[PDB]
Amino acid sequence: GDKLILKGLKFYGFHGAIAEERTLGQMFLVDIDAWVSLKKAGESDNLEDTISYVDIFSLAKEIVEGSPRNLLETVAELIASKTLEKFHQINAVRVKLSKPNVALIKSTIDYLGVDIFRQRN
Amino acid sequence: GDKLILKGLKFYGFHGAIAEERTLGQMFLVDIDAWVSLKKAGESDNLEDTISYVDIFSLAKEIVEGSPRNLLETVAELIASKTLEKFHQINAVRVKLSKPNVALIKSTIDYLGVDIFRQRN
Amino acid sequence: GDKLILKGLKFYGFHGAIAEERTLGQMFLVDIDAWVSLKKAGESDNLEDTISYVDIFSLAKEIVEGSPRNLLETVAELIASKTLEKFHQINAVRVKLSKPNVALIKSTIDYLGVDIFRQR
Amino acid sequence: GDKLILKGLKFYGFHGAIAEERTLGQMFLVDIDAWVSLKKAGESDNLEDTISYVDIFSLAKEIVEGSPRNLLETVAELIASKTLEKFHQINAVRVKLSKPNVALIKSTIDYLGVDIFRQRNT
Amino acid sequence: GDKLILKGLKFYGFHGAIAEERTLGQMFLVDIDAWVSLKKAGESDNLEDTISYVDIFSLAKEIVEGSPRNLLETVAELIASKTLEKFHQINAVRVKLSKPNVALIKSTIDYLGVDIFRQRNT
Amino acid sequence: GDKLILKGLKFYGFHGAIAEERTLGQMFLVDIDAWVSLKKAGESDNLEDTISYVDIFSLAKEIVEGSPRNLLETVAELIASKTLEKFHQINAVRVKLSKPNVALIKSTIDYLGVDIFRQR
Amino acid sequence: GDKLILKGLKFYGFHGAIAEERTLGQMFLVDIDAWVSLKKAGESDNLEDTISYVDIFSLAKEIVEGSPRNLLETVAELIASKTLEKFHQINAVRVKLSKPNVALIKSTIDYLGVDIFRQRN
Amino acid sequence: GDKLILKGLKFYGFHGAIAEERTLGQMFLVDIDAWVSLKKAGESDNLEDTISYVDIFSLAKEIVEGSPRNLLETVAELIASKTLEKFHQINAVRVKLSKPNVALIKSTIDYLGVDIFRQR
Ligand SMILES: Nc1nc2[nH]cnc2c(=O)[nH]1
Ligand SMILES: Nc1nc2[nH]cnc2c(=O)[nH]1
Ligand SMILES: Nc1nc2[nH]cnc2c(=O)[nH]1
Ligand SMILES: Nc1nc2[nH]cnc2c(=O)[nH]1
Ligand SMILES: Nc1nc2[nH]cnc2c(=O)[nH]1
Ligand SMILES: Nc1nc2[nH]cnc2c(=O)[nH]1
Ligand SMILES: Nc1nc2[nH]cnc2c(=O)[nH]1
Ligand SMILES: Nc1nc2[nH]cnc2c(=O)[nH]1
Repeated sequence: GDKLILKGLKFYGFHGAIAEERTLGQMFLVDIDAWVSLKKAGESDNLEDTISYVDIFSLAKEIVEGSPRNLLETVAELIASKTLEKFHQINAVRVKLSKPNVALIKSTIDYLGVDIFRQRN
Repeated sequence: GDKLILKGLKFYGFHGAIAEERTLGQMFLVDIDAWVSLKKAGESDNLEDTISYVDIFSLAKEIVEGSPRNLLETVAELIASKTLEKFHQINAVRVKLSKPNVALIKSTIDYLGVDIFRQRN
Repeated sequence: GDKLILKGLKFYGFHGAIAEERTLGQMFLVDIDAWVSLKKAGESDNLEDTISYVDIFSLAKEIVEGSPRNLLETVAELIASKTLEKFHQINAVRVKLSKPNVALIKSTIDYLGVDIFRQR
Repeated sequence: GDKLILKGLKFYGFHGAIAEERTLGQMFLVDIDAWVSLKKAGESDNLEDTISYVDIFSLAKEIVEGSPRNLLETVAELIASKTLEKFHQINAVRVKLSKPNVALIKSTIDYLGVDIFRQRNT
Repeated sequence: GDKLILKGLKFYGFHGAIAEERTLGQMFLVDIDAWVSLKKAGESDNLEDTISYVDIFSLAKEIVEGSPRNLLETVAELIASKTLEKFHQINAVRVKLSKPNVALIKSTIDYLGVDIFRQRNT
Repeated sequence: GDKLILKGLKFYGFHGAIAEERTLGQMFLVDIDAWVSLKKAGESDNLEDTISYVDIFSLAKEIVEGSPRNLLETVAELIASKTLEKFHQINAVRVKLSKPNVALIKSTIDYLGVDIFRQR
Repeated sequence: GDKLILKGLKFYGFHGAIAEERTLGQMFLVDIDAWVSLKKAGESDNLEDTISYVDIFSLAKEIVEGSPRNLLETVAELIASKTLEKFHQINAVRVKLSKPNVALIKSTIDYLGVDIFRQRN
Repeated sequence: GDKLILKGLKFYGFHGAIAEERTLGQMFLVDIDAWVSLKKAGESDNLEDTISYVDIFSLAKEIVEGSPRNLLETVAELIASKTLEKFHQINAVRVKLSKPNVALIKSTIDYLGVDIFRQR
């Protein structure tokens, strides 16, 4: 089906399992794929017929910059469940949350993270 | 099956919900996947046995740079419908229309956009 | 299941529908996913149990740099058929052939190309 | 299913069939996708309800930087096996191992490598 | 002489002549070079003997994201003058302020910007 | 002293020595450094006391996408002369014109081009 | 001016004033330019007529990954004085030490750092 | 003043002190800035009034892929020395020769190399 895409959202947060990460913070990367039929809106050109990717972006921002949690799993789940709950027309959502800079990892990487898929339950 | 790929097409355009957006304009990124059996052409080396990506390119350009619409959905929808309409050989099209620079977003992102798939009817 | 991956191969060739493209040539981008079981080789660690990706690399290179063809479809199709023919161990080949610099396109793009999948 | 992602891990190693490769060594790139349910940890926010991607990273680092083998196939296989062996919770694992720099090739490429998918079979 | 470096600072502001630019806003790219002797701080390992690049960062962030101006020149001028006014130890400052996304330009570019060098004249 | 910077300008043109290049064309990359005092404008905030970078952009754009020339030297010369001729306050101009995709070159490169400095 | 060039050296270390930085560590970027006449070596092809850039790299690596300091100024100063002290043929050194990931900065940057130049004596 | 620029040239060569480096080889990155007045050619649009950067590219390629040298300094010295000797119009040459992949270094860098300037 059709989908709204929010790619490479960069936000500063305070999530982490190491106590120090929760008071120092770091950058996070977020990809969000929201499944929704966009044909009605594509034929009417009326924003009310779709869901604004700005409201989905805003929701993601509030969560990532929110209260510090220990795991990316928790934050991604929050983003996913929050998105489905706030926007009833969304059928499913895929959230990829990552840390491009992992503390104590000495060598070079792109990022380490989680990748979850959630359908309307 | 097989597919013609048009990746990272950048076009300046005036689409947007905000009034000033339709005035100033901005850059839009387009990804197009045209589903069509390419075996015939690959075994004949005759351009007439396939769809020229140049023609798909120009059709997409004309749209994106055209009369301003409010939503990316409407623009991607036109590209899909018009592509299927003009090239009967194509069986289905996937269109990804995104804005690398979303007005008012103060944080870094790659892009925000829509992603639709349309089979021939 | 398993596969050998050749990503981002760059070769200068002379393919194209416009006559001048064929005499001037240009750069082409090649991606190849060769479907072949790799567990055997993964456990013996001997070369006889797999195919050299360097052999797959050379075959594509020779084709892309070979005789000029009008379409990318023809080149990709050649790579696919040639690969399956050259290595019986291969079960399927996915070939992506693109042009990062398309003549007469006056605006920025990643590339325009083809993407075929051919099973034995 | 949910999965843990380790993308673009860069490690120096000495694998290869050519003796000069085992002497000189080179950089290897690896992507790992660990299939594992993250719902429980997503609800508890307790690191114990999941598998630390740091642990997977360090197991992978140890393998690639370890005893030199002839083929990528073999190293990718060790990574998959040891991962499954060390982390019961993980249902499957996809490992992509590649060489950005293939010796003797005069032209530019991104990388040549392997892509395997493994689960605990009989 | 020595210098603190602030490279590729990205900020969202509303500078510009065009009316639509003032309301919509856009991203701005900023490089800052601050000429200042670092030998002392490099020997005492004391943050107070040098100028914290965070303070220089904050000053610039406040300018660029602050009150709207028609020209990058004006903004660049303000950053330079304010930096020199705030930290008497800096002897000179070079500011490079650019717009990576210039409205109404149909083709691609890296950016269009200004590059000024200002030395303490007071 | 101060200068207006136009970095990484991409324009499609038909310059070149090879007859095929003239027919097909290709992308060209342009960097322009214009030395001119920005203090006055920096204090007045009036676009009138400076040079619009869009004016420089347009001049170079009309040149590169224009009539085909043989050399990058010629095109770059046109840009520099035209810029100085149009804005006397410009003390000097530096023009970097390059070709990222050079015909017949098989290996990878960033680009080949010219880099001139012109004053009055 | 003839010189040896070490560009973009990435090393993990623990420098910084914040306690969390000292604990967690982070990536550091170093560029080193070593001015020395290379004409003799360029004509003799004798390593002895030049300075091995591997020894200068190795020296820098030990410093950045070594004993933690509060300031980048200090680390850079150490690399400079040590390089000049150990390799007498070096006429002057330029050290650019930077932090690509500055803690508690919510916006994007390339990096913040120091750039120092030190001549023999 | 003016100069011809050859940026980011990637050539495969076999230079190095370690024996294995000479048998295996590696990629080398070369930047070349050749100083030469381009004013005449810029006004005449005649290739003969300038030096073709394709020839400069060719020379450099020949040297980097030729007989192995122990040091980068030696290769860059030849590149400069040979360019000045083959093209009398060049007044000076700056050669940057680097190794993006240094054997046994496992920390990630951009490159290690040399940077020399040779005047007529
Ligand atoms: N899986 C997982 N592992 C971690 N190791 C350290 N932090 C995390 C996290 O958030 N998720
Ligand atoms: N989904 C969607 N959301 C928007 N929000 C603002 N503009 C758009 C648009 O074009 N599509
Ligand atoms: N599909 C396709 N279209 C082209 N248009 C010009 N050349 C080609 C080609 O090789 N394939
Ligand atoms: N498949 C495969 N082919 C190679 N050719 C050279 N080395 C290798 C390797 O490790 N795996
Ligand atoms: N030089 C300069 N030119 C412009 N043209 C439009 N806006 C500007 C600006 O801020 N500075
Ligand atoms: N110097 C120079 N050499 C070329 N060789 C082919 N075209 C050109 C050009 O425009 N300038
Ligand atoms: N100049 C400078 N400023 C800092 N601010 C916080 N840490 C540092 C440092 O190491 N150097
Ligand atoms: N300066 C320099 N140092 C090296 N160390 C190892 N090889 C080289 C070389 O070619 N030049």
